[PDB]
Amino acid sequence: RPTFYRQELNKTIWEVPERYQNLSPVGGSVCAAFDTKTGLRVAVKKLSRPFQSIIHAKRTYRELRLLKHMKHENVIGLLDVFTPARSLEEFNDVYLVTHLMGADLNNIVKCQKLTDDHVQFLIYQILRGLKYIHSADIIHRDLKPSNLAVNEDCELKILDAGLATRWYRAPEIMLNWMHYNQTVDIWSVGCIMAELLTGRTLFPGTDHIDQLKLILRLVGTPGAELLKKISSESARNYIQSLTQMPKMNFANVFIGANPLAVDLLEKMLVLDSDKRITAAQALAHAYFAQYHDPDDEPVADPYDQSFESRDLLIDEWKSLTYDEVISFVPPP
Ligand SMILES: CCCCCCCCO[C@@H]1O[C@H](CO)[C@@H](O)[C@H](O)[C@H]1O
Repeated sequence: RPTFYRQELNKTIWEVPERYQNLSPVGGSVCAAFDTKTGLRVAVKKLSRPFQSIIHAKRTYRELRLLKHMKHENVIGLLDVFTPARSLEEFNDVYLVTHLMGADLNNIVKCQKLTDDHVQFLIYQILRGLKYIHSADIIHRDLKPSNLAVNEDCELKILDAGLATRWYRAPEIMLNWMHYNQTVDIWSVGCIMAELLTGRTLFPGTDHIDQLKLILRLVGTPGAELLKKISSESARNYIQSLTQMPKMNFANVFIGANPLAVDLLEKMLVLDSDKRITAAQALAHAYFAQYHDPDDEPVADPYDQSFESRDLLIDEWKSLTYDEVISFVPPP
């Protein structure tokens, strides 16, 4: 068991192994550090109240299980996980170590006007990461530029897959909607991609209803085919009672965009989820021909998420988390 040291950063106590030096607050809470073992910068996240409620204990476990599963180039994976605690009984704090990428896609759009080649490369990588996440039957659920780390070479990693602004949220989630599927992530990609092209937020809503109104201005009120699938009576007139609008021609909205980019946007930004392109299909779209390699777009091992159905006591979630900490095997 390594030697730990204690330090206080912004009135928070960090107790970490010595291998991690130069702790520096970036935002539980996150510290940048220097990993003397690999000679790289890392982010060390101390979880805040890991075991305070059943709901919290379960989400701490969820977070760890997810991070331990992710083994893909475009998905952030777990570099280390540790606790000061010897024994389960002293177990109270959880720290997660990941690659510090240095910028997010949000910081990047506000400076660089992005070229078409950059948008191909950036969206390609998001989709390649999503093909992997979705093959483990995981939904990101909150894909957005702040969840996208990008380095000097515009190489990209997806943060927080499966863990959860409303600007990138699919309409079905904005309206609650009993049960939705992985296609909500593709709506998000459409929103990101549009903004990487124009430099502007696609649907910068003020609140919830304003968001929905902007979405309908672009894509139009639902067609008869979508309305047939809507089982709830009230949702059905809450609809036929928002302002009647036609679908805009995206060729006319994203002027001066590559026509293949406009075509793929048309296939992502569809109200009806059943008709949205999938991550795998998109990777095969003519827009990424420079980047697509069918032999290098891997799928995930299966992810056992049965725990999601269970209602356990804080102590049990806590012991399950402790088992995961102990069983952790670091990457090559
Ligand atoms: C503005 C009105 C919102 C319409 C959004 C409905 C599109 C979501 O699409 C719907 O999603 C469900 C899964 O979530 C599917 O079971 C339905 O078949 C599909 O039409």
